Amino acid sequence: SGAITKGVVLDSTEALCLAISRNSEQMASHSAVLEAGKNLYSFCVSYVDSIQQMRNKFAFREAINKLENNLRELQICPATAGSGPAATQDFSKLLSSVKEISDIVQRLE
Repeated sequence: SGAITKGVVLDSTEALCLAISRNSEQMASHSAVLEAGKNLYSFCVSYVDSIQQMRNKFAFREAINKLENNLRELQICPATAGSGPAATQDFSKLLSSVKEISDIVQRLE
């Protein structure tokens, strides 16, 4: 994927975003946005090591962290989320998290 940059990172944030958009086209799979989710957090995390900004790296980086704990709750969990009957499929949070990260890098580098 090159050397892992914001450009590559974006493609990863979008690709997964579509995976979430796929959970409506035909159910798809929660492990799609999740699997792609981890890969993205991975590129970003290894990409922040190039942030020259410094006191601004925290901004973008922390956003990445959000995706970290975002996928975490997105995994499966004991039963807090869905004990069975209640499913609720609105991953708009993953949406706010992604947009945020990008929103920072562009106004950062």
